[PDB]
Amino acid sequence: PRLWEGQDVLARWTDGLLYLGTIKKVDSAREVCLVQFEDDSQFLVLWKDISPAALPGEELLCCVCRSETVVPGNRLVSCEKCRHAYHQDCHVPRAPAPSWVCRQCVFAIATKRGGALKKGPYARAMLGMKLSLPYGLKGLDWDAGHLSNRQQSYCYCGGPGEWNLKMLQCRSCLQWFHEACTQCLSKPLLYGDRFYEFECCVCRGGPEKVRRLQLRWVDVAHLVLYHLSVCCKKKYFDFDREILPFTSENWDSLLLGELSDTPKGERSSRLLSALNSHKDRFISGREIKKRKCLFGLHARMPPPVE
Ligand SMILES: [Zn+2]
Ligand SMILES: [Zn+2]
Ligand SMILES: [Zn+2]
Ligand SMILES: [Zn+2]
Repeated sequence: PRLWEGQDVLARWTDGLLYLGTIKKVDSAREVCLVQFEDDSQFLVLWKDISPAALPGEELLCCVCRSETVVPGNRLVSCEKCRHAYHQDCHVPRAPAPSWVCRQCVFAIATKRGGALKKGPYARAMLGMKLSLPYGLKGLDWDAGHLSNRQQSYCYCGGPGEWNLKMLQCRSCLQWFHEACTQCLSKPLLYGDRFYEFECCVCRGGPEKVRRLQLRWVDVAHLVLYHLSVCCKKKYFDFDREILPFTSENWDSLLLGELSDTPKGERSSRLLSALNSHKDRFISGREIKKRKCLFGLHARMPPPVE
């Protein structure tokens, strides 16, 4: 076929990044593969997110439309890095007529955790690529909350993703974008943090615009508790040894705006009060015969905005 067992490929993960992997099982019906990575973890990966190595004997055929047919207006261009060939019109945006580097390779170089490269040749090149989407946005089918689509197409990259796991939603097109694919963030994203106003490159026709929304103490409590729940894979967290230290030691990264006006000696009481006041959000360890100062979420769900 196109993919076989034991084949080494590049798989795009839900963080928008590429990882080396080996195909273990091929499902031609659902078009997914069981892929094993370097840390011996195994996950299902859609075929659209699997990049096979270019063949030395697959000379000048479009890796997208598979045709060798060439026409004046639409020539074939070979990527300098991955050696895959594209028709000029089978690449988004249009590949220039002939040191060209294709969209995925541009992303593979520029994308970094905490945000992609912000300045440099590859940073400017990715911005150019990010002016367009490699998929039809209006063709996507969303759930009720506009959190996920059945195509599993997100972001500038077109890769998979979970909205709550380091992604930002554009206020204009309502699409979700990977942290690693953005170039506008100064601090790392927390899990489930929607307290942003974000607008993508496509909607602006240029650089992204991002703004931090003002959090309340109940938001801080909920966000930290949710973020730690996901990170640490557990429900209950000690206030004095886990919750408060995370908040205080990482205070600047949390971008809490006006809350920085609160005297540092008071921060503990404000946060703890929020945890004890909203019994509809937070459950105390007392409810299961443990420490009163143990707290958790009733439902491990992100902090609601407003
Ligand atoms: Zn992405
Ligand atoms: Zn083509
Ligand atoms: Zn390439
Ligand atoms: Zn947008």
